[PDB]
Amino acid sequence: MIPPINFIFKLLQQHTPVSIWLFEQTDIRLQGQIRGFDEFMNIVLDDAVQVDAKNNKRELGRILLKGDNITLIQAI
RNA sequence: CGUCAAAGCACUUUGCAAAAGCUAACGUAUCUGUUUCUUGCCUUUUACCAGAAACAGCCGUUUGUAAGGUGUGCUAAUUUGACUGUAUAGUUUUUGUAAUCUUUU
Repeated sequence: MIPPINFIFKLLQQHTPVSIWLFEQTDIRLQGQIRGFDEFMNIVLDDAVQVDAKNNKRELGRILLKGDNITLIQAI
């Protein structure tokens, strides 16, 4: 079987593009490649992009998120 | 170990009460006597032989309680009880996703 942090470890090596959803905000989402992370589920995204229901793709740069705000992490 | 409560504390002397509550050594010990019966050895009764049942004494044991004694402390020490006793800002409770607005009855 596949534990959750070992699954995220694969997303670092493969450098796969991953879109991230927020806690109490469906209107907003994010994108980017995963460089690194930690035990508390904080993430360092590279070439991250802010997306909406309108599809308003707005660029950001290399950012960091708090683990308290995530909900879904999905491949491609 | 920690908290709280009570109390002097440890050691000791007497007094006074108790000690099958659901089959169990108040004493991992153990002796004498009385009465009533049964058998022994016997004729003087006592003194005795060795079984029973029913009562008694004696040598001891434990507990609670009361007053004391010695040594120590009453600017402390010790005992005794009681307790829902631990420390976590990063995902399942105590360091917040909250804040704010509007319509309906």
